[PDB]
Amino acid sequence: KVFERCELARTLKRLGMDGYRGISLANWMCLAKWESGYNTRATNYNAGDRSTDYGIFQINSRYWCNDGKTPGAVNACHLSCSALLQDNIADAVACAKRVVRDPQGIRAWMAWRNRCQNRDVRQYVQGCGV
Repeated sequence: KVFERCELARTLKRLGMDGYRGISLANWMCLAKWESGYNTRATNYNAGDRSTDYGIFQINSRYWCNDGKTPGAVNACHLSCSALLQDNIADAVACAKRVVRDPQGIRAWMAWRNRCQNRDVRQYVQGCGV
């Protein structure tokens, strides 16, 4: 599914994302926006290293989930990458939380650094009632 801005913001807040490891809701919203456009079906193959990005946060199969086809990958979230493709984002959110429990935090996703870091991100949650 493709979430509408405010619908996603409320869902994320309900799932415990606001301030998780000090990351504001607007940062998660900015990330989800730039990673997939709020699309839980989004997939991206990386021909250069044979891994795929799955879901709304485009979590990588080489490190976070298992798709069985990625060369010498790991499964930190201990989830099938298929779970990262459900309309229900609870599993994806749980994985995004695991990802930020590492030292880098939300800096783990390079697009966040490029499109979100040190910017005014209030616009992603304005009017949403969050």
